This record gives sequence, structure tokens and C-alpha cells, in this order.
Amino acid sequence: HMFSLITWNIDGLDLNNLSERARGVCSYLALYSPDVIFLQEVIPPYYSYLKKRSSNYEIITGHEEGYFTAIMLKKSRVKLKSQEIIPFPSTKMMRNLLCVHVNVSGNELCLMTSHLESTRGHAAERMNQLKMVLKKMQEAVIFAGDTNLRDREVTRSGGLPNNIVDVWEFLGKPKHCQYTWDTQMNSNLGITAACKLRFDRIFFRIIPRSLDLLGLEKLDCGRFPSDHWGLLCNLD
Ligand SMILES: N#Cc1ccc2cc3c(=O)[nH]c(=O)nc-3n(-c3cccc(-c4nnn[nH]4)c3)c2c1
Repeated sequence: HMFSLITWNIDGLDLNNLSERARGVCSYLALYSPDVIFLQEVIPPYYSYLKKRSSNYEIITGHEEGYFTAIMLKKSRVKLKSQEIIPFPSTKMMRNLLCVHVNVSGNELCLMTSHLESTRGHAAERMNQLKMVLKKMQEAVIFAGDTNLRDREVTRSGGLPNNIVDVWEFLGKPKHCQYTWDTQMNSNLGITAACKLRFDRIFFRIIPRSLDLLGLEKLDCGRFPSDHWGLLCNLD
């Protein structure tokens, strides 16, 4: 029938004006009203707002302390079958892989999210994190989350497998959503340098329809909802 999802690193560690940014993030989720949501970098206070505002979603957290990922499932349409938190081994940043087995319209496709290593120097540790993601996908599939991948690190990690495709590259490599982390346009960072990267990615095992950016409008306090852009992929 139809399907949608939203990946967004809400940047929950950035405590400044977070009460207003979280009211903007919710306002984006309310108008679009997706079926599945993949959030990264969520602090316990941030999880408290989404629990009270978005009352029609069954949230599954990846941890409890620090920051963690989160999956929100449209309770009216998506049914919970299973849920599991597979942690990364040699992770030095309190990071894990969050998978949830659901059933939408009678179809068996699981949902995954993660927040791979943020460190740029810890590239091999991130690439080893990438390999365990693709190895778990083939073992169950729609992955989505802050990957922090760049500079052909997917190539040097052995490349993507045949059964796993990237929704961006699969849609003819569209240009409007080429970069989810844009230090040029997004000025929540004050970075005088200009770099653009595609961090938030979406891997597929249903056919993806569209892909678009979220949170491009500055709020009333002059700051964006997040340093990352929100991703939105429709399907059928
Ligand atoms: N401020 C700033 C600032 C300006 C410019 C760049 C440019 C790049 C680039 O062309 N490729 C790349 O892969 N990463 C870049 N980072 C980056 C982004 C996140 C993290 C770390 C990082 N973490 N640890 N060391 N470096 C670097 C930048 C950061």
C-alpha cells in the first residue's frame, strides 16, 4: 500500500534552546505523520517530550544513560512483533544497533537504526561497525540512521552487498538530498569552513518512492532543529 519513514539525528546533546528545537521537530513529525521514525542522539529529557507529544507511537530506546537511538512506530498502522538491542563490540562511545521486527499491512520487513562512531580518526572502528550492520541485515529489512560514513569508507570496507542497496544511490543519486550534514547552510555549528557530507543513510533489503530533506527552516530562536537534516523516504 503505502509506507514512510523519517531518519533524523536530533542532536540531543546540544542543550541550547532544546525546548524550542524539540517543539519544532515534533511540529515536522505532526504535519508529515510518518509510519516509522528513527532518531539518534536522544537524551532522557528529549525522550520525555516525544513521549508526551507523540502519543500515537510505540517508542523503543537503545539504552538509558547518556545519549541513545530510538525508534517510533505508528501504533495505528505498525504492529510490534519483536525488538532487540545488538551492541557493538569494540565501541568506545556507548553505541549499539537497535532493531525492531514489525508487521505492516501483512509484510515482514524489520526496522534498524544506529549511530556509528562519530570520531573521524576512529575510522576502522567505524568500518568494523559498518560490517556488523550489513551482516545482521542479511540475517533477518530497512536500515536507517546516522552512519558518519564518508571518503569511500564503504568501498574500503568491502563495499555493499548485492541484496543491500542505498535508497539515495538507487534513486539515480538525486542532488537535492546529496548531503545531510551541511556546515555551509546549517549554522548551528558556527564552522567558518564549508564542508558537506551524507551521514544519515538508508539501506534496503516494497520499493522506495521519494527522498527529501527536513528541518531546513530556522525556528523563532534563530537556530535549526538539528545540526543534521531530517531524511524522509516514502514507499509503497
Ligand atoms: N569544524 C569542522 C570541520 C570542517 C571541515 C571538515 C571537513 C571534513 C571533510 O572534508 N571530510 C570529513 O570526513 N570530515 C570533515 N570534517 C569533520 C566532520 C566531523 C568530524 C571530524 C573530525 N572528528 N575528529 N577529527 N575530525 C571532521 C570537517 C570538520
